[PDB]
Amino acid sequence: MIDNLTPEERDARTVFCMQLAARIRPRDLEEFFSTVGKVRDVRMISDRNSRRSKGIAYVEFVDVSSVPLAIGLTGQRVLGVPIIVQASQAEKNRAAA
RNA sequence: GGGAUUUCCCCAAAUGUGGGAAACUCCC
Repeated sequence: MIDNLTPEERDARTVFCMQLAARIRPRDLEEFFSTVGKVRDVRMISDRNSRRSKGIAYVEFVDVSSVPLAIGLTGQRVLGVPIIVQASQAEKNRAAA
């Protein structure tokens, strides 16, 4: 657990993930992120606005110490499809990868 | 004949939920 969080890193506890399947469970990302720490919850979505077509979700970790590892393994596969991880806010700074 | 898994397309074209369509494997 972080000893000195701020309302700026508080939002980083939530990462945005994309290229997810159209029906993958929120549960299937938690057992996957179990390799980068421990996760609090997941939020699947069905809005497209892009070629991923309902293929996105959000993931919230119980601690920030899981955040930098969750973004580092990015590009792994789950339930038959590749998945990406970006912090919701640093999504644009992480797009340089 | 029924049930389970993923995929693709349109408005805009990568975010907290529009709609439609396609394929494989598995179970009864």
